[PDB]
Amino acid sequence: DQLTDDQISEFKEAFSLFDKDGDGCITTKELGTVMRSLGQNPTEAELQDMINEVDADGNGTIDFPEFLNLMARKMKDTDSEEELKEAFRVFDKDQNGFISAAELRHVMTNLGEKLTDEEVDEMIREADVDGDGQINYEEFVKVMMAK
Ligand SMILES: [Ca+2]
Ligand SMILES: [Ca+2]
Ligand SMILES: [Ca+2]
Ligand SMILES: [Ca+2]
Repeated sequence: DQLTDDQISEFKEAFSLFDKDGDGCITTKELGTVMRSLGQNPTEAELQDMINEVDADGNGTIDFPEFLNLMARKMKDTDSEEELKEAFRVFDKDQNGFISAAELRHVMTNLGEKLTDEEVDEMIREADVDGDGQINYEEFVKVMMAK
């Protein structure tokens, strides 16, 4: 949950981009500029929502810690997603988008968990929602959560 000093100053850097007048707070106006300057055209209403949902102190603008806390929450969500994707990739030994019984066995072994044939097949079936005999990425996420 603690950020490093370089993550904080990069985040300051990023904040700086949004903070057009450098007053240390980001307005609806400034937010709109940054987006327009990237193709997007949002309503005042939408800008107001984006600010308001970030504006923990309700003063009407986003300051550095408010920005930072958003970024840290996004980062924590990406991280978690990545972790799940990496784990799937480790299991999916032929990189085919499915974990097979054989792939689950081999990998499970190489992680110091040696399973029986029966246990391997049970673990596939538990997770195998659509009954095709192999575990796709969303089955793998589903069953990971179960816990
Ligand atoms: Ca500003
Ligand atoms: Ca604020
Ligand atoms: Ca595979
Ligand atoms: Ca399946």
